[PDB]
Amino acid sequence: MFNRPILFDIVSRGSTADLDGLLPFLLTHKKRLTDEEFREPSTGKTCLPKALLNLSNGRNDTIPVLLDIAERTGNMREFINSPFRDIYYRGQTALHIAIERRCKHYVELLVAQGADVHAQARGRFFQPKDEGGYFYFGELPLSLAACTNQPHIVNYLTENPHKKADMRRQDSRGNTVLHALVAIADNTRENTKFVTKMYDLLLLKCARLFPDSNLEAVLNNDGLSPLMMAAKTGKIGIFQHIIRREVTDE
Repeated sequence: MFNRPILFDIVSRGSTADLDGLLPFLLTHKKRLTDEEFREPSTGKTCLPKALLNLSNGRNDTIPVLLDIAERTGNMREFINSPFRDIYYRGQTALHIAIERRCKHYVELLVAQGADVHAQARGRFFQPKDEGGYFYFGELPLSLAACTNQPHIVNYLTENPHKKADMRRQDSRGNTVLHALVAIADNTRENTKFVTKMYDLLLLKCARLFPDSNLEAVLNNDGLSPLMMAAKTGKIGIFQHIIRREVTDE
């Protein structure tokens, strides 16, 4: 006997033992971890997210097993990419939680099994009495990593051999990852320090991977390059840094 309430209890606790039988049960009953009855009616959280939120010393051994079972029984991409909503975001995915939980190990795993690397997490039109569980970060995992000051993950997302994230990708606002970086720059020392690093890290990177395309030149939907956007929004620290570079380049 398996179903939502049970299966979710089981991964919530991280018990591999309490999975024995899931594979046979699924097959013999013609059922799949992608099916609607294994999705939270409200959100869309498959058991994947559910196990990803209940890590412990940052691991949860149901994960590998679950991925495997979903591979054997059904469409594994469909599984990994299945999207969920909370009050603050819609279109969130396993990959997203992996990054917000600052967990190199499972990002690698998901990316390796076929995670959509360009999944956009979009904001919801919320209240006042709900405000503060949202922040705009680009919409994509790459932007997410960049913004939350996670170099080692940005590298992996761009340098892995399974699926590389396009640096030139623009979100729903037309914003690439540099725009994102602009968006989150406040003017604090600690902030400006990591942000410029991140910017420089990515621009230079995009130079080698694509030499005759300019990243800095991609205009968002308001028609702005990042630098323009920094000027237009009082992001002095980064605006300054950006200039100092363009020039210093001979």
